[PDB]
Amino acid sequence: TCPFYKKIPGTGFTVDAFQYGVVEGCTAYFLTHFHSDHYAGLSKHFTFPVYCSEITGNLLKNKLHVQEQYIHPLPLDTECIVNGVKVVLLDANHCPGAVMILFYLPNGTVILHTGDFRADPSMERSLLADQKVHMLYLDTTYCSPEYTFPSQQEVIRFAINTAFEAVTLNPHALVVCGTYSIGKEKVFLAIADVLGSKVGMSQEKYKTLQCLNIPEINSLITTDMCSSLVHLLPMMQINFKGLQSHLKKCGGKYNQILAFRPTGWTHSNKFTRIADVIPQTKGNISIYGIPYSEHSSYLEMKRFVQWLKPQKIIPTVNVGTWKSRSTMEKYFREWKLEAGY
Ligand code: NI
Repeated sequence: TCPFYKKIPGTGFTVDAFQYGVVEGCTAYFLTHFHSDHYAGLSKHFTFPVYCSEITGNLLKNKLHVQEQYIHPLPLDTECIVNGVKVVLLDANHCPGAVMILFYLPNGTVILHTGDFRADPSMERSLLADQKVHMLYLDTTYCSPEYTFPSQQEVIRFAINTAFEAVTLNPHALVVCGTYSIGKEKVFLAIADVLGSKVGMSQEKYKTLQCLNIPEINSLITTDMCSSLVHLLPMMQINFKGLQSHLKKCGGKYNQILAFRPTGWTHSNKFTRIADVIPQTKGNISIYGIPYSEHSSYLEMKRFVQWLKPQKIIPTVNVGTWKSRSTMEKYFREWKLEAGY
């Protein structure tokens, strides 16, 4: 049964609630972004409206094969009417096509649903700046003060240098990057770009990227592996046994892989900086973990919420245990008491 934190009061709207069957009363199903926890349940056999970004639309049409009529894409940053309710989609700074949704209720209540987001100061000068938000449905993935990580730009800086160093030291080395969903495309695109290459990948991954409205994408990616010295592999595959395997397949064209595993937070964030990172090494295969996050750090989230001063906050992540719920409320109270809302 669809939980109360996927439902928008005073509408027939639900958010990311595609895995329960028909939800009684639901006229419209919003999808914040194309990640499988959020879309779980969609298929070619959905015959209710889906509202989503253009980019999310493309992924629904081409990867899940939903029929063009049931996908309603909306532009961003545009006041739009949806069954006589004003809504706005805003960039979530998560993965490609990811949105937050502003709901303007008939009664005068205004609700923000973040989806998955990485909060940023640029959102404080968006349409959000213009009016009071009473309710906040919040991505709480990293709602705990241990959760720090560097900026995306810091990480991209690191990766670019590492890659360029080695390739200039040994020109028969291969860069590999792990991946399992959309998100984090800048890792492999920045590397490829410093190396004078396209990125090579499987046909299914190429198809996924061709939906994302990346500009000049045809000049950045290919399905021809042999021609490319930045490759993408399934994240499962980024280990010694699976890389060794892959080092064979290229057929004596490279003598060293330098792989990057973009990860979320890991406990080595608690003791080690980004400039002081190392990889695991079994012979000629070195695997970097690099903490490129597409979710708010604790401090980023804290700041966004303290600027927003919502009358009420409803968590969408880590809501499955009473301990997490109780812990999170404690942080929301401190924030509100510090900030005087
Ligand atoms: Ni996500």
